[PDB]
Amino acid sequence: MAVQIGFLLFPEVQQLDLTGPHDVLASLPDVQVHLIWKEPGPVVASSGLVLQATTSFADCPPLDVICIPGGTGVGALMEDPQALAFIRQQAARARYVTSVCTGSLVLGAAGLLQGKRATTHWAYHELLAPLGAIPVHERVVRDGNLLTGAGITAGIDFALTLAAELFDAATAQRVQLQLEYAPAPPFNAGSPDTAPASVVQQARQRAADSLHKRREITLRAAARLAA
Amino acid sequence: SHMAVQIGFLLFPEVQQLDLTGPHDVLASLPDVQVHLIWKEPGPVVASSGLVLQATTSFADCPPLDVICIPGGTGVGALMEDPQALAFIRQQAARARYVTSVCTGSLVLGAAGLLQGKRATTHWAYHELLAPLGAIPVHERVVRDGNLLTGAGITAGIDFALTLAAELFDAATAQRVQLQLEYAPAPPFNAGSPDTAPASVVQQARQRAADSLHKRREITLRAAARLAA
Repeated sequence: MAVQIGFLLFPEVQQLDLTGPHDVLASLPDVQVHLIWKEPGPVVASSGLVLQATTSFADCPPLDVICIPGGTGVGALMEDPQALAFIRQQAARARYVTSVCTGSLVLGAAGLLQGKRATTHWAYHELLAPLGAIPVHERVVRDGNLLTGAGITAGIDFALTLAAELFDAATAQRVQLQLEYAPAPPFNAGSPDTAPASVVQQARQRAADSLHKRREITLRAAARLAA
Repeated sequence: SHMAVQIGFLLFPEVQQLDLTGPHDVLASLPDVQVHLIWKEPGPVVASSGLVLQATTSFADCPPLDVICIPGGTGVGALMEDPQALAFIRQQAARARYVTSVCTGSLVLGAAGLLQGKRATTHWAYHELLAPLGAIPVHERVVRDGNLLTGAGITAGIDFALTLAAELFDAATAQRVQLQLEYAPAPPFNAGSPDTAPASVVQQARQRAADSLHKRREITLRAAARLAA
């Protein structure tokens, strides 16, 4: 009866994509949160932070919510047939199929974005259309039972949105207050629309090699879905 | 590298993990930083939600830190009366460039004697406990007093870490990280502060926290008495 929420934990995950939502959702009543990988045990995030998977694919219970985080490690997952098959297995009956940041590229490689409105990190947004999505430039996008959040910190806004859907607005507001989530960022550079042009150029320059490599992975993943 | 800025987080049982992991992912995005997770011995430490984290060094083996940061959580009450942890914090604070905390981590700094006469903040529900530890309580999200920087409740760690990033490096670097994290928040509700949440929600929360507040008040006054002797 407890709501079963599962996050895919993979090598080179961007940990905040997972740990942000995890602390929001684990604050709710009658939930059980799982960290899923091919085997239980340590998984190292892109920053070197060590996390611990609690269950293998096989021991994972049927999930009410599956959530795919993003990170450097998504490129490997986009061409991992075991991971994609596991995601499809769980998406088949989950109440909600969800992701944060570049986790939506993994949903895309699995075939789960075909014809659906979705978002991702601003620097990778161009990769949604070849995976079949209708790209939407909004921070949390819902299409039926699919919810996708934009880049990294959008996971917190995503998780509060999901909390209200699983329970109600009052429950989500109580968690928001406990987390003191009334942000006051010290700069206004969180979006390419508002950041200084010099900052946007530097962020794009740093992402360029990853984007090129992911353009190539994306087109192979799309060609598999087509064939 | 061997010239890296040395950043250390205290990692303790029953920590509120987002107080640590939020700042960690922000600060680990900066050039040539080494981040340590510090406890009495290396190994697994379980956060209040059940998430398992891994301490990388003991108190004894931790190198001199440029930045020390104390997160909060249910486990702070024990830390406020842990002489080994308090001695480590005081030792590192003698030479750190920045002495910092998030949420109820500032109550640990207070128990260590590091808030006497200093402006500081903490989680909204525990803010009254700052004054008995000698602090000047300030109702802002990120409060700076010299080389002391404190953040308010839980998610304030992200705002705190971007503020610290600009001090360690510069505004341009902190803005780049903000953009990489797509940190343009759009909360679905407006209940993140007791001033804006529905009154029914604020009351429910105070109702829930009352027992913890009364227990932490007694710990706080015991810790204050040790500073006075």
